[PDB]
Amino acid sequence: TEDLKYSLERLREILERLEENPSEKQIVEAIRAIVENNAQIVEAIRAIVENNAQIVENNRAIIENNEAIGGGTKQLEEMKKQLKDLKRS
Amino acid sequence: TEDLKYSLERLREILERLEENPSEKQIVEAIRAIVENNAQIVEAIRAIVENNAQIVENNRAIIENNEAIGGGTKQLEEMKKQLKDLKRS
Amino acid sequence: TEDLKYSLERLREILERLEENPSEKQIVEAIRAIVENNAQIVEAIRAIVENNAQIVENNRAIIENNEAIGGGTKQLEEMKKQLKDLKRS
Ligand SMILES: [Br-]
Ligand SMILES: [Br-]
Repeated sequence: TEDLKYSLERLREILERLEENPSEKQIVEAIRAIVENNAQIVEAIRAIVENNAQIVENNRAIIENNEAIGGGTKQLEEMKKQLKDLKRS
Repeated sequence: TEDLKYSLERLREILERLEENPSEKQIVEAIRAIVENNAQIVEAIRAIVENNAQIVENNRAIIENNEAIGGGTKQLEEMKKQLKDLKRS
Repeated sequence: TEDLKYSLERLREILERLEENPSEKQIVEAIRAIVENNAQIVEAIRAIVENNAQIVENNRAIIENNEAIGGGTKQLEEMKKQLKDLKRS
């Protein structure tokens, strides 16, 4: 992500020269720079997307823990029902 | 992400010709391609931001399961006290 | 991500003038606009990446709750074993 910020910084420096003394080779130089920055942006998006797979894994885990807690909650309610009935005995 | 990867590869080819034999219409053609690629980048960021709403949902669900586990742990300790107290009688 | 969508829309509007009557100052105008759009894209990616730290925090919390649910299940099983022993004897 720091690569991105630097890439953009180089791009602003090229644009700085271009706007002062315009030139065709500087226009092309600018476009090449833009492409390189775009290629890094795509790499970063690619990494964000692969990383975001964890959101799904966290989802499944939360859902599993929901179920486990439900089972334990029922077992404790059956245990409390066992004591209340046994204590009377 | 493949769509994004492809519009970048096209953009490399346009840039390829541009540097081989520079021209105005090629410069414009390149700028048009950059706009198209940026539009795809923006859609991808939009989808990433949309998709990332699930992180908020996960955190809330985690917080709720924390409360349930807190209640279940409290009752098990309340039950343990009951059993130990019963053993006396 | 509305700033992005507007920036891209401005960029498409400069691109219409460019393809209408090509010109050097318009080519530069377009490149400056592209740089600004990329700058916003980078900011957006930056924010997505910082936000995504919460995925790590959620993962840890889920792991913590897995351990607690495991201990609660063990304690409840040992309690069920105790009552069955007391009820018998
Ligand atoms: Br998450
Ligand atoms: Br959880």
